[PDB]
This record gives sequence, structure tokens and C-alpha cells, in this order.
Amino acid sequence: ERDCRVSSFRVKENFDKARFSGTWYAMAKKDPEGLFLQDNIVAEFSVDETGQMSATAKGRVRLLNNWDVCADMVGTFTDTEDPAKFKMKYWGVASFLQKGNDDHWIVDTDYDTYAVQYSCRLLNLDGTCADSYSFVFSRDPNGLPPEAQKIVRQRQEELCLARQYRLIVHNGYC
Repeated sequence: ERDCRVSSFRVKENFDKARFSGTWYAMAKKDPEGLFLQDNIVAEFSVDETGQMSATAKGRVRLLNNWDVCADMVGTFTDTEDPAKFKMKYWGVASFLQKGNDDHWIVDTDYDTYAVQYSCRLLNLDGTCADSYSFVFSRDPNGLPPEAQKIVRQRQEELCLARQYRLIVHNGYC
């Protein structure tokens, strides 16, 4: 029944930045081709007076051949016609870490407990994603409440990414 084509994905109606700001702990990730950001990923989102969102991040990274650092990132959200969809230009502090420009969309959030972010870097000829990534976000490093857990799972399914995610640990690396 449900569609798997990008342009169909729902997003957070009336997305509010302000409300969003703050610390978010990554509980689950759905890796894209060429994984970066391993685990212990904590993100600190903000917005300045203009209405411009931005954020930093931090987590383990597994460089080539086993060499794991504690990266520190920087993103800067470029709006779009739709409130929940942003163009995110990111880069790390160390000129050697990864740089890019990725679509960042807020699929769903309640602002105070969980969030579900989505990103599709390369579409297929059929409209489905050929290279995507997801983040389940939790305002608490211990998990979300059974109630939040439920919509979140509902959400992972609407993105046709269910049971594709993987638990994100916070064992204290960073």
C-alpha cells in the first residue's frame, strides 16, 4: 500500500526551529553509503536572530583501516519553501574530516522527547531513494518513552527504512 517515493514522505507540518533547539542524543541511525559518524553522537542545534538554524555534532568515527577519532561537526541549515525541509551544508573543524551539502528534513518531532530526521542523497529513477540516511533523536541519553517509541517506529516504516536502523551507543567515547 504505502509509497516509497521521496516526494511522498511526510514531514513536520509547521516546523518550529526555536522549539527544536537544544541538545539531542542520537539513539538510532540508518547509515548511508560510506558511513561516517559511528556512535556516541550528540547534537547541539541552535538558531540565531534571523531565523537561521545551525548546529554542531560530535561522535566516534571509524577512519580507514581502524583509526577512530572523536569528530566534532558543524552544520548550517539553509531553508526552503517547506518548513521542515532544509538544505544542510556541513563540514568538520579539521579540514580533513568530511564536508558536504545534504538535504535535511524533519520527518517528525514533538520537540521535547524525540525526533526523526531523514536524508536522501541520491534518488532512484523511480522516485524512491537510492542513498539515504536517518536519525532517531532523543532528548534523553537513556532512550525514549514507550509512547514516543511507538510513533518513531511508525515513522521508520513510513520511510520504508524500518528494521534497517541500528542502535546508537553512548558508552562515553567522545
